[PDB]
Amino acid sequence: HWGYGKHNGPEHWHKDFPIAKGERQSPVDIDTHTAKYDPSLKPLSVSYDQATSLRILNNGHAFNVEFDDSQDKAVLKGGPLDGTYRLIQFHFHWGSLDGQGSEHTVDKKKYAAELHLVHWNTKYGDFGKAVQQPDGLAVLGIFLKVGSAKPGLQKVVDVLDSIKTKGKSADFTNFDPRGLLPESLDYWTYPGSLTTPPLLECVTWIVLKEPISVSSEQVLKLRKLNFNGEGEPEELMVDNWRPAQPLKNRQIKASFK
Ligand SMILES: [Zn+2]
Repeated sequence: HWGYGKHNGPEHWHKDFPIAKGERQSPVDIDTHTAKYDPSLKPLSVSYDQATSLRILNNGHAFNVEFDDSQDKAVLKGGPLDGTYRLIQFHFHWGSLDGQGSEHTVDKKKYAAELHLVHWNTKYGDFGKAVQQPDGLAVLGIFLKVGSAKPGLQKVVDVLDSIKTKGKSADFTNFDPRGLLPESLDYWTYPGSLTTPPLLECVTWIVLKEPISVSSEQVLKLRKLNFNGEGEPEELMVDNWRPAQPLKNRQIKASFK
């Protein structure tokens, strides 16, 4: 099956998922000089006050912090979006070294990691139906650089020992994702895809310009996770990122000058 190893990594995905070579694949490099300010974009509305986190799961490719999305409790609206998108989960992509890990790049710069807050359009009723639509998902992408610790991340990294291996989950209630946001909500936006198989072309990407800082100790804990299941040979969960894909016939818009 697909993964991030030498024999099943991103360069292989197209054989099972031909859309890997499609017209609106993600991630992409964000060329900051070519992105155009779009004054008709609205401010982003991130309403996470009533967020209900439930569980954290190691799925063998990352870990997902999952939310109750059966009501409008944590939603993303505004910006490039029409309508209301419900938060279903967040997860990260990260490197084996601080010089790599992010999926999007900025003028070819790779960050140490990248956070994806995944939301689905409520007009499609459930996530499974949403991913079959060109405007089905909105993913808020946030870069991580290594420096000072992020207090709001610590509760996440401290539970990781309990979900070290594929298929393990743990209760993860009362987590506030507002603690993972940078100060500014300035962003770039473009139409793209899921960055893991099935690579569906259903995402409006909103990538924040301001990275968050996390500590070296925090990133070290990410790198202790395992891709493998319990009782299997240890393969560290690192470099679970897809590299930049061709922009093709797309324009990246900026919310700011
Ligand atoms: Zn992701």
